[PDB]
Amino acid sequence: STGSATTTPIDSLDDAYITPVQIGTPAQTLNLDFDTGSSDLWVFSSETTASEVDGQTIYTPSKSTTAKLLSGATWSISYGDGSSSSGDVYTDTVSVGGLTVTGQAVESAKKVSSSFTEDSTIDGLLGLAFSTLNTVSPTQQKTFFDNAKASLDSPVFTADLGYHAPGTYNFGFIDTTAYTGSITYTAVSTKQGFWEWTSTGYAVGSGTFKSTSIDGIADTGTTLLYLPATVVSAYWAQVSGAKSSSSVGGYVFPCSATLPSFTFGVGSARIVIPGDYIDFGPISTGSSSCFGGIQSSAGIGINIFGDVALKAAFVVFNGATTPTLGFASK
Repeated sequence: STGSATTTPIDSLDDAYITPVQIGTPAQTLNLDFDTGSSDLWVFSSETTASEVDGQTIYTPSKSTTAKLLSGATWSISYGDGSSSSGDVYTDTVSVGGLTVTGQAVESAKKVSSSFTEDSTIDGLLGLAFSTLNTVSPTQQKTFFDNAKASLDSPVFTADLGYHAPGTYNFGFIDTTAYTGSITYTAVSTKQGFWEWTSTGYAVGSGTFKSTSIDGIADTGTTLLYLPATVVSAYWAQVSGAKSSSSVGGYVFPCSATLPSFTFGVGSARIVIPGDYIDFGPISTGSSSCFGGIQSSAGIGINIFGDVALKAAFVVFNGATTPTLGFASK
């Protein structure tokens, strides 16, 4: 089997991408944030505290003839941005782009943190990291991809995120028309539950490539590119007037600037992020100070190849017995 679904930016900055997901019988379609940095499929629901729902579409398990409460199971998650959610668990039929999993754990939120409430466009998350990170207790549950894997034509999914435009998540096949050149595959460590890999270096604009190992995670659920402070300083030094602002929380730059590209290495291959992809717009409405899309990871503990990086590539998440990642230009 295969599946293919379009993923759409939630706003004009590509702050996140939403993909329609069918849950239950009859289907209830929710727009979920596919997140290769986490491993829970959780949704706003008829059980979510009413004051914490503000425009999201909810899953109502009592209206699904295939929903079954997973007795005694609860979940609770906290994400790298400080947001969190928790609740109980159903199993139900879940379909993405024509690919159906029966008995998928659907984590129904009873509580969500304010950042979720305040974002009416995201109805929940669909985790695509390794199932070892799933938070369901006392019996950990499998991700959608883990449940589908054995049925897929090939045990892979691909992320093809658009810049200011829709893109595609495919399951079970490589669309060889969706990229240029070849796909360069690189080793993955699953020891932390992530799609963790090592970039071979970087360049700023037309500058010389610096060969240096940068360990990080491929994370579709993170907006920006978080890299070591040395790398980030080298990038922003090429933008007149750019500076790190402690009050804003990162590098800012004059909105009048033209940003240079940023290249990252995948083995001997190179992925070029155009400068425009690094512009996240005014820090507050009407400001002439703009927020940068490349930020320091120094306070995170891990480097994160988020959407800024991934949307410059066609990315293969190869879930074979020994997982690997593939990157192609497009």
